[PDB]
Amino acid sequence: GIDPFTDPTVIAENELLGAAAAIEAAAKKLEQLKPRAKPKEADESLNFEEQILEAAKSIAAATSALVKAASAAQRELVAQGKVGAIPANALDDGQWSQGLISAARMVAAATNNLCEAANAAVQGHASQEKLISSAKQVAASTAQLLVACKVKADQDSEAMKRLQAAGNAVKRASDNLVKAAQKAAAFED
Repeated sequence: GIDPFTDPTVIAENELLGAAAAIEAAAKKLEQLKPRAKPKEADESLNFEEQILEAAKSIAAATSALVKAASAAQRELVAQGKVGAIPANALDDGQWSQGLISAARMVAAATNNLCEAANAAVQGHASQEKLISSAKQVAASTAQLLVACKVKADQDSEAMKRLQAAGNAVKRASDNLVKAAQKAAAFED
């Protein structure tokens, strides 16, 4: 945090928190989404908006937990001094830091775009193509953020334990979101 050398790895932590805040804000907007649910004569199998609402939050919660876990795993390496958390060796860590940082903005954008895709779905503009495509991008981008943490960090670390599970949840939730999107689409095969 407040280190006397502004180590590049710590610089990344700040960026990860910034990304987290951005994701959690989208997650917040996700909770502000009112589904097409009214006490009227609408007995259909179309609770799509709700099935998306839950899963959007499942991603939102998992994604935010993931980026915070990345920061955690990274920070563990910083505290121990096993990553390159020294400006004099920043040539090595800086490329890991920027790699993690860029990947985080990748997951941030992907997960944010999914928020926009879900935003349409909940409100009535059901776009299975947009939703599924973005979900696969979310899962791929976000789960790859774990791959970046697999670099430098050890997998059996508890910070990584939480990290791995959170990233897995993104893929799992995105799958479910895809599955649910398929329900609101007519693909007779």
